[PDB]
Amino acid sequence: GSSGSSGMVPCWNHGNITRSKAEELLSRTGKDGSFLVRASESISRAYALCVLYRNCVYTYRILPNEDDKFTVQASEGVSMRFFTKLDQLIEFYKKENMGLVTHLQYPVPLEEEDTGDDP
Repeated sequence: GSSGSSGMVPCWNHGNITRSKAEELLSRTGKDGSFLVRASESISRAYALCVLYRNCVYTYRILPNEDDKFTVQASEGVSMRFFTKLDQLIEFYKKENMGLVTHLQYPVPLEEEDTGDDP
């Protein structure tokens, strides 16, 4: 029950993680422009985009389309685009005044053990 792809990969695409985690990470940064993605527990075919703002985590469910395309089911059905790739969907939502609470400022890094000796 694993997966993967060949080629460089972003940092905002954490992966299969629990809710507590989604927020946990954001908290660390504490910036009014943090964001991240994860695999929806309920349905794998779908994703979950978390956006921090004014100390509030706004999760966004991404259900697949007839053409296996990832499209945020936020808006009703007028101001919504359709992308086949995940990254291609995120970037697009980099601008403000779209649908999310805040515009993706910096792709919050994963939670890996970092041990730096010298400054």
